[PDB]
Amino acid sequence: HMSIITDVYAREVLDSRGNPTLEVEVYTESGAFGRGMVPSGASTGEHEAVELRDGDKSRYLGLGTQKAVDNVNNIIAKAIIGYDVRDQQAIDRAMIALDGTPNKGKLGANAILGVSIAVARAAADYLEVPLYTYLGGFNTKVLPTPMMNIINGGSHSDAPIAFQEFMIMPVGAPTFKEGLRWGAEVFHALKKILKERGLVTAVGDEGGFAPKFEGTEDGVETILKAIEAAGYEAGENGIMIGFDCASSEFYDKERKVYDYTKFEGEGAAVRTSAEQVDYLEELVNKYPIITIEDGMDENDWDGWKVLTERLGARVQLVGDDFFVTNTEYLARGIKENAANSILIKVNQIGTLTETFEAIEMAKEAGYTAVVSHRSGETEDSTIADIAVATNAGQIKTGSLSRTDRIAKYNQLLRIEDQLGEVAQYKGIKSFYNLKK
Repeated sequence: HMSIITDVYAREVLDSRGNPTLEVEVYTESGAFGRGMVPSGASTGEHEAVELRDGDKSRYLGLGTQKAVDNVNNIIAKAIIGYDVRDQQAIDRAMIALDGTPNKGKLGANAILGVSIAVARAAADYLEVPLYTYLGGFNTKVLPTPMMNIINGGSHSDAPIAFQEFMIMPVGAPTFKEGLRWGAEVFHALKKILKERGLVTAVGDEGGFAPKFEGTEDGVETILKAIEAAGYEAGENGIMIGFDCASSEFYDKERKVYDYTKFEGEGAAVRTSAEQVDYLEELVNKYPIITIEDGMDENDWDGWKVLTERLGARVQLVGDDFFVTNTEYLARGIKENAANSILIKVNQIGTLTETFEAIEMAKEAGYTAVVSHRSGETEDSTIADIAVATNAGQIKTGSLSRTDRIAKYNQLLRIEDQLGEVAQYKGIKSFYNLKK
């Protein structure tokens, strides 16, 4: 009776932006314990599982999570207490059924995920094994190649830049520990460069800069300078570059065009899907770009197909809002040859079970799974363990400042350290979707 869940308790806490979220605590009869904190996205995909907010404009601007917390304590708890802490799938399924809606809108995806994660961590604690081992079994070894959101554009930046994120990726590093150092050193060299230019070195939600660049090319060219300044190569043997275009954010839903004037000021390109592909292609041709996320709009299936046809053999194409970590959508992307990669955000779908189903479905189509943070993060580092548990090979968990990002990198350092000689780092070979 030691392994039986005796307590499931949620409380309201704050994410890395100072907005409410929640965490759940799970205890077994034996006293094994797990805590699950939930992240939150800024701009959420139209098709994401529902994150339940209170909507009370007198508390936290209506962003309270006390309703979700109540749901955990008064509904989910009664249903889950009594399960063996190790019956992850059964528990995730029970919560899905208990909610009864496809988008988890009754109990809230954040309520459900908090329990889902807390239960798993409690089970790992109960078995006295690392979380990546509990989740993945014995054959966990691959530290993920990180893509690091070093420069920001899009809505929040005031530079004339449409793309939300510009990342660097230490594909040439021998270990994760060294890749991490590479990234940090380039980050710090970038800061120095920005100061010398008289640009702002304060950071955005994910710990990167949003400097007033001349535009997209200036940003990318500035990153390459930082890379060289730090003493690294720009290419497959060193550090490569990637985008999160977040094109749904400037996709004119009515004109169904990609309106750059939105972020790059009037007189900027307005592109059709075709012209959108051409643009991305020009950039891939110009620079050492290894990956592009949401180059097309979450619902521009035709555009995705074309893009994947044109670039999918040269460049990784990651569906984020396109797939919302949902096997229903990924299964279709696969059938219709759209994208060759999926960004995995656990709170887009809401259970570890469904998250792991998405990761497995991806692998089996030859797609990479890039485990991701959200813009609103916590001190939790579960996605580091998910990345290694599944030997995913890649992770997107932020720039090299802010503990909401660094906590994941630190956890990956611990995991690499505990794995010792078994630890692997695939670098450029992470991209089995490009036959590397």
